Amino acid sequence: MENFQKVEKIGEGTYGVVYKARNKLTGEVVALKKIVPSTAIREISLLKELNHPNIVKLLDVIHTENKLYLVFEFLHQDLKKFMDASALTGIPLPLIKSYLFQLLQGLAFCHSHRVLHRDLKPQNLLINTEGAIKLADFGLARAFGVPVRTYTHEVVTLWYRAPEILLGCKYYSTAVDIWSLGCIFAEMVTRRALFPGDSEIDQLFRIFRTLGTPDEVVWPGVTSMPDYKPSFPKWARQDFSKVVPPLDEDGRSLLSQMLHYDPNKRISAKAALAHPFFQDVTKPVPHLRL
Ligand SMILES: N#CSc1cnn2c(NCc3ccncc3)cc(-c3cccc(Cl)c3Cl)nc12
Repeated sequence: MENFQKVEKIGEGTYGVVYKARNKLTGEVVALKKIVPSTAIREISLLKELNHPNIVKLLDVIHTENKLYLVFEFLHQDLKKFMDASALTGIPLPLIKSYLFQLLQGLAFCHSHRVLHRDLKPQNLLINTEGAIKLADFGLARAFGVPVRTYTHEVVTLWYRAPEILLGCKYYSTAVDIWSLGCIFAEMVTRRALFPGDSEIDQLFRIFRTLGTPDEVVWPGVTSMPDYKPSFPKWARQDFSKVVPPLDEDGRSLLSQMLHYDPNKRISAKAALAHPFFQDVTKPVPHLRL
């Protein structure tokens, strides 16, 4: 750590404080995350090889005095702040489309290597002046797990959690990230969180109220999931036309596939990239005020 000079604290992550820092040597500006079980060391070490333009680069891993520091590429802003800043007029569709496309590219890459994010949310989607967007903290969940509360006791958001996780599925897979990204896509379009649950049951019920209570017809095997209860209220499904107006038919079709209840039926990142919604994708420059 003596090799770095802390510039400023940029936030409190799930596992620890996040700092903007400067390599006292190379002069490189980086993000320093303060987080050891050999299991974690090896898993994190594998992440250093998982490189892609839409994944925040993990530069180095520092284990000292039984402490763990992850050194990452630094990005100036996250999607949460950007969305808050674009609240008045909303993010232009072409930019939404570009961001979704890039994020799907990142997902396609990680998933192809059987690596899941598991905790996608606007806070960990980082952007730059060049119009790029990248997934941050990829793989840390499997490495350190996902706590209910952060090291600061802050509540970990459930808003983007897939239903199979909420229902107690132990071996969920890559489809969980597609669900999360679908929720984020909807949020960018509407300027409001899709399912802002404040408890596991409230999260589940919010999903049910919109997409309908899942049954054996739409999701074979659902009634057998660990946390499924026959006593769940039975709500009818809403038209996406009512959910994400005024997203066009192509966008609504794509969103519907990313939000399929059955994880096996949910669209993959790779297939999503081929959806007609991206026929006219471009790469606009966002207006960032740093
Ligand atoms: N970690 C890492 S690598 C990382 C690299 N940049 N970065 C940013 N940059 C955007 C930024 C935000 C505020 N001030 C300056 C820059 C935020 C977080 C982060 C901070 C808090 C929570 C979460 Cl979820 C994340 Cl992702 N992590 C990172």
